[PDB]
Amino acid sequence: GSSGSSGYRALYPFEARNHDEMSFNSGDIIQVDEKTVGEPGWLYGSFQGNFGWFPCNYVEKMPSSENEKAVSPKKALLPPTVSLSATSGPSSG
Repeated sequence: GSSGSSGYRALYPFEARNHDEMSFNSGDIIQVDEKTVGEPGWLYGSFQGNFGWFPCNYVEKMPSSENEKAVSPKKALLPPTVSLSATSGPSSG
């Protein structure tokens, strides 16, 4: 439960009553980005076609789905790439 999304649940339904504010209802997960920095006592997140700055309160940090099973995603190798020709020599006759 760290580095990579946060996960929040909108307590009450708030309306974007500002310039670049967000709009969401209660019972809606708020993909808050615990990285973006800006305002002091403000929290920025990204919801269904809704992205703005909201007050740190309305939302309530949710649990990591009742504890999580530490998974270790081993590293995998990817195949190479191949380029192709372009353009060409047109004519005029």
